[PDB]
Amino acid sequence: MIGMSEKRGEIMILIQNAEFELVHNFKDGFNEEAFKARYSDILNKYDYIVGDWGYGQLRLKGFFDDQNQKATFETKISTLDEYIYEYCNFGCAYFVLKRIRKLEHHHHHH
Repeated sequence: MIGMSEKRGEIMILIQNAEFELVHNFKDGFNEEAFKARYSDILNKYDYIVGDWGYGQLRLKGFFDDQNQKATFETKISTLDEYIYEYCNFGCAYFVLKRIRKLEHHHHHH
């Protein structure tokens, strides 16, 4: 039941055995190598990795589950908007990856 009948995808980023999905991307700020180079194990804690190019230096800042289970916009972080505005304001680039409540990586074990 791993990979629960999933025929849904988009831009899923699997790193350090953690499954992520690119939910929001502006100005094509999503640079994969940059992300995975800026990534850190402690970030897996947050279940949400926000990457902004504010101040030039790419920041990966994690947030906690903002939406309630009854929210259809699972990927929306209401406190995020004000955060981005402080750093990556109009005339900038940023991206948001969401950490999935599972990990489907077919490791052919013996």
